[PDB]
Amino acid sequence: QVQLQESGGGSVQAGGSLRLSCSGYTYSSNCVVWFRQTPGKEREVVASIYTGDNSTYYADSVKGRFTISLDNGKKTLYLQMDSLEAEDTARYYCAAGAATTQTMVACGRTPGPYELKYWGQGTQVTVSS
Ligand SMILES: *[C@@H]1O[C@H](CO[C@@H]2O[C@@H](C)[C@@H](O)[C@@H](O)[C@@H]2O)[C@@H](O)[C@H](O)[C@H]1NC(C)=O
Repeated sequence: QVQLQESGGGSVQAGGSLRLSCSGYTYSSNCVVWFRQTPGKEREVVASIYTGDNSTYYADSVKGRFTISLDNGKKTLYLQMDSLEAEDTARYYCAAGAATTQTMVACGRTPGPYELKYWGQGTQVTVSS
């Protein structure tokens, strides 16, 4: 069995950049998603990638401001955050596996359902300004 692990958080001045790293996914083909937990607010999908065809879904707010990348062996997924804004301040979560078929179709394409079998605790980002 496996549990996802995250790293790369902290406090950074606006206009800065910072790399978020998720590790643990054994899947050659499955869905990996990064959420954001704005404190005392709702969960928001940041981005998703389907390892099978490397299809990428990027949330419109972070569009062109964030990048999602996978190391060789597809053993680690990085979310490189650029041009950080105070709104992005939150705790960021990584998760993978797709329980619902209709999450599976939407991964890398639409916001969709995005329901996920395995989750990790994640790390906190504070955008100083
Ligand atoms: C999927 O991509 C694999 C390599 O990842 C690519 O390069 C890294 C540096 C990241 O930028 C990542 O986002 C890129 O997709 C390939 O080894 C693999 O063959 C690709 N598979 C398919 C089906 O395209």
